[PDB]
Amino acid sequence: GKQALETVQRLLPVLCQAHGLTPQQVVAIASHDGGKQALETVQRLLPVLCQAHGLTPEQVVAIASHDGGKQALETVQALLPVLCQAHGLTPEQVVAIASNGGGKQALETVQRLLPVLCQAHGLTPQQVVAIASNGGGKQALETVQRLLPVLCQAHGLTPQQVVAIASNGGGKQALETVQRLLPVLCQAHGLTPQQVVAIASNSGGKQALETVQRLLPVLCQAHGLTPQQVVAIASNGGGKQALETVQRLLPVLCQAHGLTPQQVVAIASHDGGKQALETVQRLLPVLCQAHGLTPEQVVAIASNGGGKQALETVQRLLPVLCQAHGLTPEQVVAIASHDGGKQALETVQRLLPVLCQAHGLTPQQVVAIASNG
Repeated sequence: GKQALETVQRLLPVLCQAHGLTPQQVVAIASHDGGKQALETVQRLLPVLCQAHGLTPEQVVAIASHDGGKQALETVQALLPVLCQAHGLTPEQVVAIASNGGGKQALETVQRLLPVLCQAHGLTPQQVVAIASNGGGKQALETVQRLLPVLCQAHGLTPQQVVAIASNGGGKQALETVQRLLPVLCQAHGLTPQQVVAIASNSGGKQALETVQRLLPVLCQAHGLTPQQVVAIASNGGGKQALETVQRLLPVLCQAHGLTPQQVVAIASHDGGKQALETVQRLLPVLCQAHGLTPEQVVAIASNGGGKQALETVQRLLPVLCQAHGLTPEQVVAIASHDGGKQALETVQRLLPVLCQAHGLTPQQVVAIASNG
């Protein structure tokens, strides 16, 4: 406490000078139970681990920066060489296992269960690394060991599926939630195991599956959409929120913008679907009123990866493109309406005035070229 502060005064200067730490990195380390010893340990181990296994000081800091920093660093030192050699791990992988807290125990557990899990269930070191590399990897590994056989017999899940469920924030929780909710989602709600797996396989599988559980009957009966569609929405990162915003925005968009739920689904069914859907609400009126677009075209634009950014740049570029190069909004829409329409519109802006001046190409020709994958 008082000694943790004195030690920071003592070591801050030399750790920043001699190893390139920042005061912030130093504070991150001191700001845990037993910050004094944590700091002293970084000081004496950092050069060693850098020289013996090529750990950057950034990697060392990331290990020290959680409760039990001293114990986790010591354990990396004792175990990195053997883990790397015995199971083919990179130092990088060993650093990921250690840098979430309960580092010491996470590494030791990986040491214990790795050959086991790999032989019993046909797992890969890389898979057991992934399962261990988030907050709760020790618990997560035991739960995989425990539930792996349960889920693969009861519900026909594969190890790859189990691994995918256990490898994000909260592996233990996600696995147990799949175990509890799988039968229910399928038999009461008309899902398949594969779909339950897809929803679960993301940062926040637990809440995602829970949100799906509650919004499924509402969204299906009220807006006529199917489970396949609900799963498609929920099966991307940020799925829960995506579904949640579909529920509040579907009605508004359908009634006020004459969108159909089929389209709303398409918008939401990609990464950034939540922000894409949101952006559609914000920009659709301006696009229709000032830039010559129909809601239908607005949908087509939003209905790809990064629809939000694509709409935003259609709004940005359409005026220039029409005024200065004689494009129609139709033409703009045709360019923006493909995977990477955004950058495709950006390069159309760049090249148009140079191609239609040296090769008398017509704007129509450029458009024809740019309107593809």
